[PDB]
Amino acid sequence: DPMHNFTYWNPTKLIFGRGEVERLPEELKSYGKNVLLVYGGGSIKRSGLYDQVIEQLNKAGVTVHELAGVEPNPRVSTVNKGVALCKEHHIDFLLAVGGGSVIDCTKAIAAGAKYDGDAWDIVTKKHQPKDALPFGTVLTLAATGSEMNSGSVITNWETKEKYGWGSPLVFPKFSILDPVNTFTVPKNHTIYGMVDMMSHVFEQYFHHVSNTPYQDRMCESLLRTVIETAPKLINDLENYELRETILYTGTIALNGMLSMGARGDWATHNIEHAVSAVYDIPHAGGLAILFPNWMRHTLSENPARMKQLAVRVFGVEEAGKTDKEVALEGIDKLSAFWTSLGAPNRLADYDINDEQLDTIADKAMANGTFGQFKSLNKEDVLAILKASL
Amino acid sequence: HNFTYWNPTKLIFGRGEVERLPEELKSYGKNVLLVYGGGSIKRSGLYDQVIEQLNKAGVTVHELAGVEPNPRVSTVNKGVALCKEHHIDFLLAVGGGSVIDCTKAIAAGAKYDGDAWDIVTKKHQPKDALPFGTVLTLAATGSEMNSGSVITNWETKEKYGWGSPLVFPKFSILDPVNTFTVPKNHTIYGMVDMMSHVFEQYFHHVSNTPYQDRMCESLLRTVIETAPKLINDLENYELRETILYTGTIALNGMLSMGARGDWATHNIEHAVSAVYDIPHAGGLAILFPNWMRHTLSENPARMKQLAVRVFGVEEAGKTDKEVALEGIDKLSAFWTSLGAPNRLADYDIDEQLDTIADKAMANGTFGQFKSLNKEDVLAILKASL
Ligand code: NI
Ligand code: NI
Repeated sequence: DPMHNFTYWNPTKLIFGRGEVERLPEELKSYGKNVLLVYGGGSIKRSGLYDQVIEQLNKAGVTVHELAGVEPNPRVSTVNKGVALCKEHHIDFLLAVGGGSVIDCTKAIAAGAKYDGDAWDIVTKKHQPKDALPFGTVLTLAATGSEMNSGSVITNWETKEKYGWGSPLVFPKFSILDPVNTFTVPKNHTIYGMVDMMSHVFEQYFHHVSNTPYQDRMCESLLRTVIETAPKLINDLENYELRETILYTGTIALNGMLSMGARGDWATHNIEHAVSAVYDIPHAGGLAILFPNWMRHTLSENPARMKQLAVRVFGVEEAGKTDKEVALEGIDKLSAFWTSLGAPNRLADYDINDEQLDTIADKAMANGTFGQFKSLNKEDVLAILKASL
Repeated sequence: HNFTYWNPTKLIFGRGEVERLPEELKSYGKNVLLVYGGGSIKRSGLYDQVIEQLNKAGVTVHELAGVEPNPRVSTVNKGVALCKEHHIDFLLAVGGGSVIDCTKAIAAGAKYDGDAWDIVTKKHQPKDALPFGTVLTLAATGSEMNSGSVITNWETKEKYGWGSPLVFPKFSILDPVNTFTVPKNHTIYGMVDMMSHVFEQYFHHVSNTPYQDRMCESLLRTVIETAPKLINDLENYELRETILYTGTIALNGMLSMGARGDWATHNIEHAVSAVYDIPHAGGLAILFPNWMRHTLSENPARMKQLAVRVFGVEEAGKTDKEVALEGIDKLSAFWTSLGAPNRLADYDIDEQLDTIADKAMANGTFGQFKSLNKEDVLAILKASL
């Protein structure tokens, strides 16, 4: 079957290399002088990046106001605070300095700053953005690829909901990616980032078989590179080369260069979002737990996709085995690989038992059946949740 | 390595997507210059489809026909004049890489009060350009999604590449059906070209590029799997689709992030085609294996990795140089198996090797994997006789 008709468009300027925070003045010159600096819980102050950014913004002659304390799984209360700061200070441009939570929050602020309503209306697709403030990023954690896409995931902590939204208007104008700026990412979140970029590859790879041989190999190649790099990096967290490789693969994993011509599945991500909506756990910690059990649950729909991963990525020999046997062996080896890094493999790792599984499944089903490789209903989610206990 | 990646082109891919022209043209002006080549788009029926879409879009169409393979700068200057004559707002390139590259030179030339050859020779750096889009009819160059252009001066016998951030296509429409009528020889050439572009980006000394290496090796493997089937089934949608898709990725910059390509074989090829006007990738098939052999000693590990990962060479009991040389033979055998030439004699080409070497050396020493001088290119040309 022909690949799906597609449109690829990604206008983000990706700036990569050591010391490239010094590109900020040149990149800021064409935009207005009122800048909102958005950042998280303080790791950029301890790494020294905060003072470097402040120095560059001073050099750029801009008036700086700040939104500090964006939380992991950024909250819409934080977004609305940022929108208010944009209104209060008549902000022209936003600079996101942090991880995916900071970038995702900044996208929601940029769109929320052109909308006279609750920013949660944008997250829930009640209002489709027609304008947005421009923004850029300095990335401090390799994981989500948000530095080079137009998507954003926001939590409503009052309603215990976590949803992804997107807009062609909230691509970053530029993103500055220096491996040195990820050196202080702790081991646990270094592991999470690698789980996340691998999971993004899986999401884009699990589609019905069609004429995507080069896309398949780009996906398999990214997985092999991360698998080769991850054990070395976790034991050598200040290694420039190892951080560089993972920073690079994190961007390609979700900038759209892998998803041309094929609809991703994204069901495991939606289930994970429901778990993090209730318990606030790290996104990719939930992915490491859930993805292998989604793969087991959906295998009968077509074992051929997982079989190809099992053979090309996970070293399974297929001689004398059915496709289902090969695929199941591969899923075990994926789960073993993540566990060998120290990633969690059961919900009990986050002190999550079965008390709220019905609530979590309901939240996953809030928009009806979902998934493109297999359509999932409440019984399916529930089965995947129970297997992940 | 430090790098900057930026590519704002909207890539529109799929069957029947020429019908996207009205929506994509809506935000631009109504004076469109349609640029195309020697008439193959009329023989395919594509010309009439485009005219129908431009009529649907309500635009005033003027035409520049007859852009030649290895587009000549005289055609560019005529195109600039047509832009001034008819107050053109937007250019639509409908053809191959020659047509798109010519259209890029017209788009920039239309904002410069002088000969566009100044732009090709980098005497004038474009400060503005007209916007343009493309409908691609041949899978080869990747010009549909980059900011580069290669223009020939047929009076001086020169062929040079130039570029500008201002001449990315606004959009490019890629329908595999529009490559169905590409004849066997140019189908072969396109696949040789895209593989060569991968080789150019792969032969560098930048240390830490493991994923780029695999993206390159993956593209080569995909083309190798597809090419023998396609040359015997030229109207197969699936096979044309794969080659159209890999052709764009091979030179849209998605493979060269963090690594400066070598590009020496291309510069030597450009000198050959400047004198003899042969197909770009016909020269590449002849030259590239001998460039690979000539530069092997600089670092046998690069070609060795290609030999093992792409060309199925078993390394047990062999030196890196032995593995690499086996890989080069298999690359050359593969291209020959498609019908690509393997010697300069295939194009009735040693009387003009000194001239070709001079033109290749016109900008001094070149090459990133190995720095080449006149003696080097002369040796590669002779090995290619
Ligand atoms: Ni994710
Ligand atoms: Ni080429």
